[PDB]
Amino acid sequence: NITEEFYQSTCSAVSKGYLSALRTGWYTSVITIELSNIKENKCNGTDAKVKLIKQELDKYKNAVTELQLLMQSTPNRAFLGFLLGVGSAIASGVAVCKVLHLEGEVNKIKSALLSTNKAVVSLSNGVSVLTFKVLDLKNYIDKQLLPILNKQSCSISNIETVIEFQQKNNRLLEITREFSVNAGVTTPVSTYMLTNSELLSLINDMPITNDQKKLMSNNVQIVRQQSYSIMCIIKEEVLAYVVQLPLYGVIDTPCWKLHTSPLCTTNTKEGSNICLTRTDRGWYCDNAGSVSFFPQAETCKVQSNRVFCDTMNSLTLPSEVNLCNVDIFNPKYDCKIMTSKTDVSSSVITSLGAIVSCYGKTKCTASNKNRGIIKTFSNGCDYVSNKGVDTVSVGNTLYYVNKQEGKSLYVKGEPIINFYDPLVFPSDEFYASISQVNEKINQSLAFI
Amino acid sequence: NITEEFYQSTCSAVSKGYLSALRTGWYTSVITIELSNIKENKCNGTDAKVKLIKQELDKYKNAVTELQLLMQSTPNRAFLGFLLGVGSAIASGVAVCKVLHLEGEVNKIKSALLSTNKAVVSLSNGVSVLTFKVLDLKNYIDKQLLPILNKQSCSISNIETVIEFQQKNNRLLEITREFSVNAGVTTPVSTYMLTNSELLSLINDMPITNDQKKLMSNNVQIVRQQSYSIMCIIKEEVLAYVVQLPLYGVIDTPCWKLHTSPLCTTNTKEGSNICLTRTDRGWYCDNAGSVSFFPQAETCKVQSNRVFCDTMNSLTLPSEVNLCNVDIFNPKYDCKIMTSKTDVSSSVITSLGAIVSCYGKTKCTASNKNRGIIKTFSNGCDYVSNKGVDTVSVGNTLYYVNKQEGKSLYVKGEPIINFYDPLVFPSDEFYASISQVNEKINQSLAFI
Amino acid sequence: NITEEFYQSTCSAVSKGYLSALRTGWYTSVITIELSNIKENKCNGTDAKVKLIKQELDKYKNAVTELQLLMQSTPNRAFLGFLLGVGSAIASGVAVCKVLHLEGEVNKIKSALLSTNKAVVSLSNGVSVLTFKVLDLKNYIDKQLLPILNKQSCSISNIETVIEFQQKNNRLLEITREFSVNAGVTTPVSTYMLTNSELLSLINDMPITNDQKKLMSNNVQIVRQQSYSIMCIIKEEVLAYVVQLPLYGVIDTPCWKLHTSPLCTTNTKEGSNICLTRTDRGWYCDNAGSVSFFPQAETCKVQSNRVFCDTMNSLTLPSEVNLCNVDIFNPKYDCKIMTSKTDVSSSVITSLGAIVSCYGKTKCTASNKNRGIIKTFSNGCDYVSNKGVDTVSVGNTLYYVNKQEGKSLYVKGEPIINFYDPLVFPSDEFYASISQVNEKINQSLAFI
Repeated sequence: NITEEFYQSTCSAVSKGYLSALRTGWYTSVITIELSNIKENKCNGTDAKVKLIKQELDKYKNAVTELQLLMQSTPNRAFLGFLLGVGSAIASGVAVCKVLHLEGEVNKIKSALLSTNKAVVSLSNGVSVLTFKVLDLKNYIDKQLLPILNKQSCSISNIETVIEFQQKNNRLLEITREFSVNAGVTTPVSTYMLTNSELLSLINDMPITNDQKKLMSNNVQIVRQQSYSIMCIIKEEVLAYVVQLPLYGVIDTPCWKLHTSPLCTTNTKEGSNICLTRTDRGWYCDNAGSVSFFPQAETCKVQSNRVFCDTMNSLTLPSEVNLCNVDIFNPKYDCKIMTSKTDVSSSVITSLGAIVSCYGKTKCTASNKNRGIIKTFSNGCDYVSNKGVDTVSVGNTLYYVNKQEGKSLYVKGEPIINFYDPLVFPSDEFYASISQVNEKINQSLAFI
Repeated sequence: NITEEFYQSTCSAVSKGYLSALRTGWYTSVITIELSNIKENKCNGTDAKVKLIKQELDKYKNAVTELQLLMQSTPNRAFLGFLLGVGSAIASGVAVCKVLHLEGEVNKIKSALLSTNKAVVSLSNGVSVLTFKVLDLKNYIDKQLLPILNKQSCSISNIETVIEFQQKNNRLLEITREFSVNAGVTTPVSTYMLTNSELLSLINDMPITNDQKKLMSNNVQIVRQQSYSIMCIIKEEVLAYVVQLPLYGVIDTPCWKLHTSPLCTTNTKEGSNICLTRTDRGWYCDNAGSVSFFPQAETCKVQSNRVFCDTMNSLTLPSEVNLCNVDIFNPKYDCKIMTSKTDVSSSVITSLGAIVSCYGKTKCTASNKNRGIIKTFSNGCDYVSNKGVDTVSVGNTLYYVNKQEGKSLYVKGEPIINFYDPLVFPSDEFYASISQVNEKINQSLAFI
Repeated sequence: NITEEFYQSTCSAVSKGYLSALRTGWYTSVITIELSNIKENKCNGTDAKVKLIKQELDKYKNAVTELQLLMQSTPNRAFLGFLLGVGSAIASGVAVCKVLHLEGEVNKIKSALLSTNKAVVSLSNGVSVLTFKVLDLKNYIDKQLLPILNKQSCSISNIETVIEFQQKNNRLLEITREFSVNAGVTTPVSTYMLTNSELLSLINDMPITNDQKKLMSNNVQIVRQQSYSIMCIIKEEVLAYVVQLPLYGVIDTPCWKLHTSPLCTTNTKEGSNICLTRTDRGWYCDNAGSVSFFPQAETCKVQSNRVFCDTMNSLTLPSEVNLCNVDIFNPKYDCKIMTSKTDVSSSVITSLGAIVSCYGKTKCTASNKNRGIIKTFSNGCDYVSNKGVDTVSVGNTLYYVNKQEGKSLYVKGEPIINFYDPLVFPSDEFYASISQVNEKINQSLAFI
C-alpha cells in the first residue's frame, strides 16, 4: 500500500501509494432564508414577556439592516510557490449572485420553494442550481408573533414563544455575524451556513456520480474546508447566499509526496563546503497525461491514503519530472536545485520515516521511547525508517515520526554534491537547474 | 473608467482607473462595560429558577476573573514583501491603554458616562477620545438581581428575569471568549466588540471630514477588518477596551495594479531557454508626490473601483517607477527583474482579462461557456481580454476571468528576452535590475 | 534590564535582557463528556414546553452523529524560514488517541471517572494522563429528561428544565462546531474545550515543577495559543478529546532579538550603488550549550521580558553565531548576508528604538507628538532611541516606537559596504555569506 524510497544521492525521499481527489469544478447551490416585512407597533404592555419579544425582534431587524448594508459591498495577486498562477476562487459563485440580482429572478426561487424547502431551479443564465429553504422566519413571525404584537394589544404573551423565537432567530444572527467579519465570503463553510444534515442532503441530490456522492459524504469536513459561503442578496422577503462546493474531477490517480533536504559536503573546514537542495518538493499527482504539482504541500489535506487538493494551487508538469527522483542528471527533464550553503542541520519527517541533514557539531539521533538512542547520524544527509523509532532529535529540536505502517526502501548512492569542484561551484543559485549549473561550471572552467 | 494595458514586450499588464483609500491614521475610542461588585449570599432556596440565576452569575464572575487574569499580560519582525519595514499596528491603542491604568483616570471616564452612554473625554496625555458605555451590567445586577438574591431569601424568583439576564450577560461572555483566544487583541473587530449601530454612531461623532464620514459608513466591513480591539483594563466597576479605527488620510488618488508573469524564449530545445520576470507586481497609488507600492497585493481590499490599503504594508517609491511599464530600459528608474528559468506555464487573471505564460507542451486556451475554445495560446507570453471569454485553461488548471466591463489595450512589442545572448545571460538572479543585468553581461563579454 | 545595541557598521541592532520559555515537551490530557444512549419515544403531547425539549434533544443527537461522522477522518511539509525542518505538532496527541481506540481502553477511563470528575489514569501504552469529566450529560438526560419523555406521557413538563437543558447541551454544541470546521484539531484551545478554571486545575495537578506551575498559570493565554485540542473518539457513552499542553523545558536562559536592515552605498548616481543585508534576523536563545534561532520572529510571543517560543520553529546554531554582531568578519563563524540592491527606504522598529535605512530622495525623520521633527535621517543606515521620540516617518509610512524604558547603545563604525569595489561586488546573492562573497570577489579579481 503506502511505501517510501530514500535517495541517498540527492537527499530526498518519495512517499507513494496515495490516491487523488483533486478539485476541478464547483457546484453552486443557493441557500435561502425567508424573511418577514414587519412594521413595529404601538403596543402599551409592560409585561416582561413582551419586552423580551421586542428585544429579539430588534435583533432580527438589525441583522437584516446589517446584511443589507453589507450587500452594498458585493464581494488577490498571490518552495516553488511564487510560480503559481493567480485566479479568483469564488468566481462561479459571484456569477450566480449577479444573476440573482436580475429583476424577477429572486421571485423565481421563492416560487419554487413555496410548497417545498428543497428544489432545483433553472436560472436565466442557464445553470441548474439546487435551492434550499433552511429557515422560514417569514410565516413564523407572521403567524406566531405578529398577532401577539397587534391583536388585542400585548396582553397575550407566552414564555415558550419567547424561548422558541430566540432559537429560530439565532441562526440568522450567527449567519450575519460570520458574514460581517469576513466581508461576505466565508470558508470553511460553517454549520450555521449549512448544517451537517443539509450538506449531506445537498450531496445526495447533486448531478454527480454515485462514486462521487460516496466520496464527498465520507469526507464532509474536507468538503467544508474547500467550500465557500458567499453572501448574495436580500430582496423580496428573501435572504439568499451561495454555498459553493468542490467537484473532484480527478479521482484515484496515483499520488506521491517528494521530500527534500539540504545536501552538503562535510569537509574538516566548515567554510569550504558546498551545498545543493532539490527545490521541487511537495505533492505530485498523475493527471490527464501530465502531473499536477503542488509546491506548498500544506495546501493538500491527506485523509488515510487519499490526497485532497485544489488544482488552482498546482503547476502542470510533464510526467518526465518524476525522472528527477531516479536520475537527477537525466536528459529528458531539467531538474531544479538551489546551491545556497545551507549547512545548517535539520530533519524532515516523511510518511514512513525521517530524513536527517546533519552538519557541523550538531547532535543528530533517532530514539525509541523505552530503549534510548538506536541510531546516531553522521555528518551528511541520511535517513531512518519509522520502524522501531519514536522520535528524531536534531540539535535542540525534537520530532515525532509517523507510526503508520509501510515499507521503506533505502536506495544507496553517492551524494551528488561530491561530483563538484568547490573552486568553481556556483555557490549561490536560489533557483537553478542541474544543467544550468553544469553550464556555468564549464563557462568558468573555460577561463584557463 | 476601469481600463487595462497589456505590454507584450515585458509580459505585464496594468489595470488602472482605481481610486485610493489608504490608512494613514488611527482613531482610538474607549468602549466600556459597567460591572458590579457582588458578593455571593447565604441563600437557601432550591427552586430551579434561583439555581439558574446563580449559574449565570457564576458565568459572570468567571468572565471577570478571566479578563483580570488576562490583563496581567498587557499586550513582530515581519514578491518584494521582505523589503517592507517593521512596525507595531496597535501602538496608539496600547498608548491609550497605558493612560487608562493611571490612578484617577478610570474614574474620569465613568463620571463622563454617568448620565449618558456616549461622551468625549480628555485624557491626561491630552488625546480626546470618544467613550461609549455599551452595557450597564452594574445597575442591572444591583437593581434587578441583587435584591432577589438577598431580601426575604430566594422566594421571589421570576423566569423572565432568568432569560433576560442570560441575554444581558451574553455579550460579556463573548467579549471575554474572543479576547481569551487572542491574548487580548482582536482583528477584525467583531459585532460583539462593537455592534453595527455602535460603529456607525462612532463614525458620525468623530473629528473627521463629512467626506470621510460617508466613506467609512458605506464600507463598515472593510473598516472592521482594518480595525483592532484591544483589551485594556478592569478597574473600579468598569471593564474597558480600546477599539482602534482606521483613518484614511489619502483618498481618491489614482491607483493601478501591476500584473507580471514569466517571459521566456521558446526555442526548440527547452533547456537552452532563458527567462525574465518583472518583480515589481502589486498595487500602486499616487501619494504625496510619490508612489505607495504594496508588494503583496493580497493586503489591499478592493471595493468597486476603490482600493483600501494600509500604508504600513507599502514601500514609498519615486513616481518614475511607472516608467517601467512603458519603457523598462529607461534611464530614470532601474526596473526590477528576476532571471530564473521559470519556463513553467501559468496564467494571471487581471481586472479586465488574463495574461498567459505558455511554455513547453502545455495546453493553453481561453473558452466561452457555450461556444468552446475561442483562443489558443502559443509558446510565449500573451494576453486575452475578458470580452466574450468566460474561462482560461492552462494545463490542468482552470481560471475564471472577471466579467466586469472595461476597455483593454494590447500594446504590441518585441519580447525583451529576445535581446539577450543566452550564452552570457545571468541565468539566475532572484532579485536584480535591468541595468544590473546589462552590467554583468558586459563584464563577462569583456572576457574575450 | 532590557538594553539594546545598534551596530552602525552592519545596519543591525540587538535587543537583549530577555528570558526564555521554550516549549520542548507536550503534556497530553484526556477531556471527557459523558453521553447518554437515548431512543426517541412515542409521545403525543402538543404542549410547547415538550416541543422545545425535543428540539434540543435533536440538536444533541445531531451533534453526536456529526462527531461520529467526523471521527472517521482521524486527523504538512513547511528570513531563513525555509531552512526549518518539518515535523507534526500533534503527534503525541494522536498517539494518545490511537490508544483510546483499543478495546477496553475507553472503559478504563469512565471507570476512573465514575466517582470523581478528575483522575489520573494509566494507559496500556504506559503514559499517565490526567483525565477530566467536564460535562455529565448522561445522567442528566437520563435522570432529568428521560422520565418526562416517557413516564405518564409528556404531561409533566417544566420550563426551567427547558432552559437548563439548553445551557447544559450548549457546550457540546460549541465543542462540535469548532471541531467541524477544523477537521478535528483545534488551536488555540478555546474555553469551550477547556475552561479557564479547568485549565488552571489541570496545571496544578501536572507532574511539573512548582516553578513551571507558576509560569504556566500566569500566562494561560500564551498556553492556550500553544496548545492543541484533538477530537479523538465517541465510544461507550463517552466523548473524548485530547488537550495537548506545552511543557517549557527551557526557562530563564538569555534571549536576544536581532534586527537587520539593508546597508547601501549612497553615491550620487543611484544605479551604481551596492547593498548588503544581514539575513540572520530574529530571536536567539541560549539553549543547552548552543543557540536556538527562530528565523520568523513572529512565531515567538513576548510577555514582559519573557519570550515564549516553540523549538519546532528553530534552528540549532553554534553559540559563535553571536560573533556576527560584534564582528561580522570573524573567522569562527561564517556570517550570512544577501547582496541584492535593496536601495529602497524603510524603518525597523526595535525594542528600544528604530533603525532607519534611508536612500534616494525619501523623507526620513523621527518626531515627537508635541515638538515636531527632532531627528532627520541622512542617506544610509542609522538609528534613534525611543527616548523623547514618539514616531518615525519614512516616506509615506508612519511607525510608532515602543515606549518601554531601557538603555540604548550606539556603536559607531564604518559601514562595511564601503569596503567593496562596486566593479566586482557579487551584486545578487539572495543568501550568501561574508567569506563566500570574499571568495567570488577574489575569483573575478584574479581575471586581470
